[PDB]
Amino acid sequence: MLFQDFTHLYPLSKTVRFELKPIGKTLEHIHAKNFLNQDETMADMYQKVKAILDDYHRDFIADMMGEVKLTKLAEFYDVYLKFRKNPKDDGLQKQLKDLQAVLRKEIVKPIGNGGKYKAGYDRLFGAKLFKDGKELGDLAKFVIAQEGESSPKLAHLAHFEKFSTYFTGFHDNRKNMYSDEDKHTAIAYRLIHENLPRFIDNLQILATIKQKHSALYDQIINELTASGLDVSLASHLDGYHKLLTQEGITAYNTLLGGIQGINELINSHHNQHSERIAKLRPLHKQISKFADDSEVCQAVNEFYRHYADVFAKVQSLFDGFDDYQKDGIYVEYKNLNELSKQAFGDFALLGRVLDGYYVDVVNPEFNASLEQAIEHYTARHDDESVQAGKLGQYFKHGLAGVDNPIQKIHNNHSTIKGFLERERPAGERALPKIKSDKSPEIRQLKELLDNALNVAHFAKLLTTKTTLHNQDGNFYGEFGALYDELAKIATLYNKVRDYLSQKPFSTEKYKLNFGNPTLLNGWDLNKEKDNFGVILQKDGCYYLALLDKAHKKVFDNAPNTGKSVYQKMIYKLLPGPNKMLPKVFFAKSNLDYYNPSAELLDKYAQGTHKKGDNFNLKDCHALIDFFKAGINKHPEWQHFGFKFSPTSSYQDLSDFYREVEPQGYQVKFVDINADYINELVEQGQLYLFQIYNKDFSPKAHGKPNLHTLYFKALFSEDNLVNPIYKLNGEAEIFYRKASLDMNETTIHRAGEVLENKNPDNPKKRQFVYDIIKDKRYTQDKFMLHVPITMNFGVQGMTIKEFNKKVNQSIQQYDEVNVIGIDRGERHLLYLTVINSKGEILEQRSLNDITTASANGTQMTTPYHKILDKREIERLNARVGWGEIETIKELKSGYLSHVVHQISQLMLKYNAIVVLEDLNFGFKRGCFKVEKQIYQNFENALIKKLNHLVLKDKADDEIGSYKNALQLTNNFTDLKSIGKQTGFLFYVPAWNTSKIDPETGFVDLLKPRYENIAQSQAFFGKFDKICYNADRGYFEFHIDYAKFNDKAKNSRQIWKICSHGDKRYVYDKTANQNKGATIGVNVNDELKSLFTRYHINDKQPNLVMDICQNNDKEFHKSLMYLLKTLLALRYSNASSDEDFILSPVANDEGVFFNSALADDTQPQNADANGAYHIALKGLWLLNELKNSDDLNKVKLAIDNQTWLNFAQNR
RNA sequence: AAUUUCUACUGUUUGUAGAUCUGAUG
Repeated sequence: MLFQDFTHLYPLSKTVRFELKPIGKTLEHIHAKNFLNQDETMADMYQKVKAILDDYHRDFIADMMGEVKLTKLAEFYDVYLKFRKNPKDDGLQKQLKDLQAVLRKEIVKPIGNGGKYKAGYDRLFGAKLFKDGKELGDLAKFVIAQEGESSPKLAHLAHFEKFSTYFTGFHDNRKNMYSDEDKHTAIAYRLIHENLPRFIDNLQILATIKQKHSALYDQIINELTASGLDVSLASHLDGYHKLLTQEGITAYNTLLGGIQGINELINSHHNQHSERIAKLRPLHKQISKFADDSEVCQAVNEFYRHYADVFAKVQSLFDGFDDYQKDGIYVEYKNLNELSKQAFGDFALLGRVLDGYYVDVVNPEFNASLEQAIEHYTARHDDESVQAGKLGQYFKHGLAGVDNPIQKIHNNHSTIKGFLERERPAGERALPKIKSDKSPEIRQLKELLDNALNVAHFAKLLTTKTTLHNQDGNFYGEFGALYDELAKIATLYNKVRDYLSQKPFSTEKYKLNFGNPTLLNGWDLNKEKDNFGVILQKDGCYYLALLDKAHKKVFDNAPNTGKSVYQKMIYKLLPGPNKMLPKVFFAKSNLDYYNPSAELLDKYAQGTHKKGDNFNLKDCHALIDFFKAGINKHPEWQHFGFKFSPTSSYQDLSDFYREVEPQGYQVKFVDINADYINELVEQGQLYLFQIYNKDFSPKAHGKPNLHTLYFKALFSEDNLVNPIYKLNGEAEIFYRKASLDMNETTIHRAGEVLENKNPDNPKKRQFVYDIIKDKRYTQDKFMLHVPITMNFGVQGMTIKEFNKKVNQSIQQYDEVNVIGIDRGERHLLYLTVINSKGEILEQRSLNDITTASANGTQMTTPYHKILDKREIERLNARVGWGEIETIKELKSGYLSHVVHQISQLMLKYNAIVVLEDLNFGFKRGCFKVEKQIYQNFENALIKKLNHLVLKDKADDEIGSYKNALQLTNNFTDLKSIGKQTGFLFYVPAWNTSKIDPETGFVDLLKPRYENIAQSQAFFGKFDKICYNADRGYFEFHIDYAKFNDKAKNSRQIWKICSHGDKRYVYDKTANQNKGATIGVNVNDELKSLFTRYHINDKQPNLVMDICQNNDKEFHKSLMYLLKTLLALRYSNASSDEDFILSPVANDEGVFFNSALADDTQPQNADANGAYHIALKGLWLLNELKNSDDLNKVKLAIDNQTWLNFAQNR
């Protein structure tokens, strides 16, 4: 009842796609006229015309450049040098970014408003690229493309004259090349941001004539290049617009690349013969399928082998890495963690080290902050090959982390460069096609390309997109041409990923236009002779009938009487009622019988927003009754059932256009005799298809498909009254040829017995008929992609409401329940439903999902046992690479079931679903569901609750297809998902997983041993450490005011006590190499090392007696036994057992063990991660209940506000 | 191991339960 008035709010369109079975002998008539082959060869020539148009774009780029005349190069020379203050970095980089913008305005200037090249362009719009003026190519590329009427060309361009609209999606991609914006696809990006910083960099190394000792030998470069390849194109700043074209850049890179070039001259005369000069970097040139097996075997025979790509250059360069200065070698912040994982330790060592030696210059005193911001993002990147830290306070002492780029290529070059022993099984035998096997001798080919991306990552640590002054130009000068060659492995490896991990079928379908350019662009109308397509009904099914070019006059005089007749749709429609009504406003005396000078001029200046800043009645009165009486005059919009409201009732012009939006769309059904229709389909005058999906079959008996329930709702008898759904124009009829053979796929024959895949079901069924795998792809079939529109006739909109409608409905409703969904470490997903008081209603894992209700039987499928079977499927080394996508295909398909489970949970409890915030709660551990996968779940949960209908519900209930729920905001804003989308809420997932859910206890202090000089000061901040002889456990009193990481919340005092058994988390060493989870017994181990190290513990208290012992293992193991106690979640080797045990007790005095017992409390450690998510949503409910003005309520959660709320509840 | 298409299937002897966009190189 919370979602009662949330039906029919905003309109959203969708596309419903079916098959088309050819009814009658119409497939033979289609094969007679050669429609399929015509559209097949046309979609074959589409690639060639696209390549011709790409060549035309290339020629247009080369003709457009050379007319720019940019004159800010000296100002960029002054401003850009000297690389603009990287310690300062704010206030001058902004003005440099403005200078880059005012420079890249000139690249898009000489065509827009310039008029040399005519701002409409006449050719980017694909309407008049074909058939204007009877020929257009006298100025255009056809004088190149003529070749005296070339036989491969011209004929291939003859098809795309009437069908010019195939390029309406292709021109959208080419429209981004000439963009003013700084998106990196543009032309002006690669000239001003790519090439221009590299041009000033390449010049300034060469402009050191008298700064270095190059005053003498500069001329002997210029005398040898006086024969050819003049350096004067590359030695002056004003000679940059010489090479704005593509033909200028290639002449420039011929000089720098060589073949004799300037790079080899300075290496032979100055380097080879203490100090070695740098090398210059070549500029960037400015603007596949891989289907056959012959291509990718010939591709990886020479495009990646030792002919083209050279790993001998990274060999000798990284062998002498120690000789170059490690001050000038730079490391970006993005690759700190990947550097620290591949070598020199763990994923968080260099983040610990860099912040460890930069936080000594900041002192948090006043505690708004203004110091913890500027210290963080600025100094975090050292940008040198680091000295591995001093760490003289004994922070995990180890050897150097700087000799590792030396050592990676020097790591037994047989092993680490494995291409040498993977060059023996090679060859290109004569082969058209082969089918992929699980393990042929191609596993060595993917492991050849496995080390390919590893070398690409080994050089990716020095990404360093600088633009920095003192960087080592000797190292980076060779590394600039080397890494840009080496960065094209990721594109090659992703394509052999796509080919070798293929399905046996193919999904390539070409659009059939039936010789008609405007086929199905509008439905049944006066203009049904243009669009050829009518819809028929035979009281069980819906038929798509297509006209013919010969006989377009069959349905003008059709028999209306008969038994068992086909109905025919009418579909009269007015498109754009606020747009088409001023398309009748412009008439001389056609509709303007009474054209007043008052009303016409008041429509011009005062037509926008109903008046020119006024709200009057009289001009709003004279406009409607002109339009109302104007509708009745012309015969086009006449005979419409326009039941208009009077002018006195409504004065808003938005209300008048709201009344003609439902009444503008009328669908009727007059019938036509069947034996008239059936007798002409066998002649060939009209084609009959049947719109067919699997629930239109006669054998079907289950619940119907979801999108079929929309298409059956298009032509219901309750769509005579005000329509909710709407049939849209511009449909399309695809055709998919046979991509599979019968004998190729494994089939199950007649009388064969089959075993059930799921571990629960043991039964076996006989199946007397044959079952063919991929029966859809065995035989070729048509398609039809019908677009529909829901809530047509409603005018409302998106987030302009500021979610006032959702928030107001929550406050008037009483006793709302909260739903929290979070990831699990041992569960796939976990759910917990919480009332307003804060107690669990139900808590159930999503490992097992039971919605499978065929006819009252429920089938529970284990998705955890399937993922166990998928994980061993990926374990096999000698196998293909495509089993990693089968798990991603499953997780994309598993979450589609989960979206159903939540939408039935929301209806049962009138609940609110609260998910984690991926923007600032994304820092998480390892999980069974990834982070890029979980965004697809959080996106598909929005698109479902846009138009939520329940299939089993009757049509009277709220939630059927008649009354569809509109629970979330419209998905036009798909990127910005912040803190609210309708009923969905988004809370930060930090500090939710490990909290004692009874008392709200989180470990705010972190016991970590760094130095024993201040480990004495750590234990001295404890209030009282004693031993309870009567109770039986130790007593670590604390006070969070004395420690650091100060917390504003309540309960600054605590009482850490010991227990019976704490199954310790995985902590292992090379020697410890074991099952790696060694469970500890803390309370007797605290009785240990006290009698061992000769310290009495009977005296209350014994907090200062810890501080007089410096055994170096007493203070170290007291950290190990306190890190066990303060960690709250515990995971053992037994995978079924995962739990939470808390040190601190309640007010009553019992401790929380999640295993014993489960009384309306979180069952395990995965339930607690979902219980504290829904507690964060309970606080967002308590803000709305405490909001007297709901306009600007901020639902954000501070970290101390949640801690103060969780433990004072 | 059957589907407009995806996922899990066997879920009355040519099928069952969810989900499903639309246009398109990284």
